[PDB]
Amino acid sequence: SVERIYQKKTQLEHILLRPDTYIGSVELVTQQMWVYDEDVGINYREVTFVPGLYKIFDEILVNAADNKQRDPKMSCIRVTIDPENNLISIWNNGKGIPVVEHKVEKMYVPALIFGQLLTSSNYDDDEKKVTGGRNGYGAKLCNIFSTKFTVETASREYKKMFKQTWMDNMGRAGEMELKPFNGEDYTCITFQPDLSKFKMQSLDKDIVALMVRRAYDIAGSTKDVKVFLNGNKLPVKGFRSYVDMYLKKVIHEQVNHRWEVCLTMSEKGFQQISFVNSIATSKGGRHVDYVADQIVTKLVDVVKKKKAHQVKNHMWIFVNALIENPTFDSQTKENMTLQPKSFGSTCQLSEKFIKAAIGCGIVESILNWVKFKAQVQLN
Amino acid sequence: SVERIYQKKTQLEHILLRPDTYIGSVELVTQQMWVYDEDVGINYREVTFVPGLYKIFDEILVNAADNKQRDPKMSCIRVTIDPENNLISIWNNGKGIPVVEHKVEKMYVPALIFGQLLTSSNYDDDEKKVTGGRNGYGAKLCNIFSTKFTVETASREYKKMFKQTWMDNMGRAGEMELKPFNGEDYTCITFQPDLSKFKMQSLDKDIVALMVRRAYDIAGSTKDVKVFLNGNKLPVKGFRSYVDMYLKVIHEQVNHRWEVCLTMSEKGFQQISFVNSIATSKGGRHVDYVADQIVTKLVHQVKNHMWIFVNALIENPTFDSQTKENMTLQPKSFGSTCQLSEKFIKAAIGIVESILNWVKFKAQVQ
Ligand SMILES: Nc1ncnc2c1ncn2[C@@H]1O[C@H](COP(=O)(O)OP(=O)(O)O)[C@@H](O)[C@H]1O
Ligand SMILES: Nc1ncnc2c1ncn2[C@@H]1O[C@H](COP(=O)(O)OP(=O)(O)O)[C@@H](O)[C@H]1O
Ligand SMILES: [Mg+2]
Ligand SMILES: [Mg+2]
Repeated sequence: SVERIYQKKTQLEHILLRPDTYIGSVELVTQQMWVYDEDVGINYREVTFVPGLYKIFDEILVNAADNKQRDPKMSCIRVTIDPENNLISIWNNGKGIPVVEHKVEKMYVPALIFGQLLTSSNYDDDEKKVTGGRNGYGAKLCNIFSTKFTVETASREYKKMFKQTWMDNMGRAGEMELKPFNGEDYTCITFQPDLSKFKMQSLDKDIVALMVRRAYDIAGSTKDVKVFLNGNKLPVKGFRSYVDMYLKKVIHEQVNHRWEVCLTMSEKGFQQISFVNSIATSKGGRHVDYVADQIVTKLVDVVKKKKAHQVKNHMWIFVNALIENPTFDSQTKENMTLQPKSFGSTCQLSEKFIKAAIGCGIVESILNWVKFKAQVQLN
Repeated sequence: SVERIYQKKTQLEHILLRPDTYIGSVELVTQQMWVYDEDVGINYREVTFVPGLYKIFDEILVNAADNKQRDPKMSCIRVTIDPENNLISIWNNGKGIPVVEHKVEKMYVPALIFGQLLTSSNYDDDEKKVTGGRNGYGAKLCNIFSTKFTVETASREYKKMFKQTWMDNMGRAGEMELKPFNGEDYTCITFQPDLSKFKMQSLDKDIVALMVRRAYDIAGSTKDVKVFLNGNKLPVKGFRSYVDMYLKVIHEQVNHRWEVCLTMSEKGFQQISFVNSIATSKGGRHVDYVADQIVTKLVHQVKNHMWIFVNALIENPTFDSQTKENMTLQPKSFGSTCQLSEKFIKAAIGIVESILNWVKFKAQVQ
């Protein structure tokens, strides 16, 4: 009775019992957002989907992009989505995971970091890294919310390939397969999400449209990384070309190795599209405020010569950023809360960018509008 | 090298290493919100505070309120805030925690549920409870982020009193003290928050003003519970009187689980709400459920004239984040409904100002 009332849970039990604490809502939500629809392409519409499901997909995708930082020679990511077989796989090149036994934990590294909770190569903050990874949960969460989860990685350096399958919400695992290897390194994560945990029958149009858009995001946000979807190379060559998809006048600057900015006029209020370490910061954050307010200030002062949030409300801004040890207001990670002083870099836009921005069709809209309101009489 | 690169953490290490995942930001934020200032009382202003520090306080306060559901005879909560001694204590009456050894976990229950992670009496969802407690973290998180954390609880039923102190971020514990007991049951949690973890020198005005407001919220959101702050009874007798403090209005206690107040807003849509005594500052489906019901009867422009206050008891509530400012459970799974009476609805009809739309018989001319 005392023993029935007061309980202790294992870590694994707890995640399944309280999923929203780890992956966010396991219920449907409906909201407006950009997705990539088949035949139509990038568009803004109402979408109904489960955040938790999006999240576990996003964890594996971001992990692939994280590997770019670990190994700049990485050049490709391949994504496969198969609704009929309820099957998703995410492949990447560049250095594989060390296929070797961990001397402290007494298991092979891949099995450790995909099969045991609280495991990461990003737990040392002294190293100052710009990965999306930070907590050591992501890959495990995908595993816990999958009926089958397969890890395959190949390490030339250790001359071996590792392959292992987990099943039933990481409740059991198949035998670990090792083989000799000396090819080019790859990692492939293949999983079948547990749709009953998300109250879904299949990977419907909406969730797929989101997942597909993330592939495009990765193509846009990473450097010198080709992205394939299913089989086809995505026609996105860097951030500029990514931004072009959203448009049918645009100002651009690659400020430095960690910041890239595009700006155009908005007629629907302040808009932002942004990324931090290849994470989609859909609700913005201090990184967007940092760049935007810098532009706002300069444009307000030009307007003063002949109003602040009003200037900002005419802006559509696109930001790709690499931030050290980023922080977010929730799981979901839609809003990045780290202060600019801790970013690890600055982003001072060039005078050329600012000058082009003063043109751009913007200070003009505001001035015409303000001249107009002076002409209006209410009768 | 492999072993230095790829690391595994204990649960405890992880919480201290990645606190914001468990308690929210351990950095200052600045935002506008309602607080209770000394001499001035309830007011809306800019506030600078650390959310994580607010949370650990909140966890212990909500736990005290949760005990009401466990024991309806509970009548009192006493809160003590002492900035100088960096000392907070939260006392409640009603049934104490069973002072007895847990047969499976092989320790006394109070030590188990305040000293071990992932421990709760709210893990059975068949029981359909309306507590704020759900995850079995809260009390531990307060302990983990305190230099000293003391649990004292007294159970007539088991004829014993338990007392134990943890120290250094739950890194060590003192000896457990047991004594015979036959008085009236109480539980008192007394802690000193680890201010260095929150980069603070003391419990300043702002955080104290937040904490004090929560005391008032509890007085407002719980039923037949007197609340004391530093020895003074708070003058809040139920939700209506709580709402009045904001307004120096139409009301309905719809049922045992829903209470609603509505007035006009001139500042856009405003909401003040609670789910199981948790402060849902950013709202949720519970506020949408009540509000949209009102809106529909009179029709976003309507909604933007509303200032609504909602106190709800929800079964197994769910939230965006760890700050629990936004409650996400869908109305089908609430465990109750909240159909406002025709009287309320009628009193609500005295916002309707077709007056602005009418007067929008304007002519823009040059
Ligand atoms: N595609 C990949 N390539 C190389 N390493 C990977 C890949 N995916 C995951 N990892 C490694 O395994 C860990 C995955 O853990 P994850 O749970 O995603 O934690 P993190 O918060 O570190 O990203 C990482 O720390 C990383 O070292
Ligand atoms: N004031 C109290 N009176 C009685 N029991 C308490 C009190 N505070 C905490 N508890 C018990 O200890 C547990 C506290 O754990 P907590 O960490 O707050 O998780 P949760 O509240 O989610 O159950 C509760 O489940 C409850 O059984
Ligand atoms: Mg990761
Ligand atoms: Mg609690």
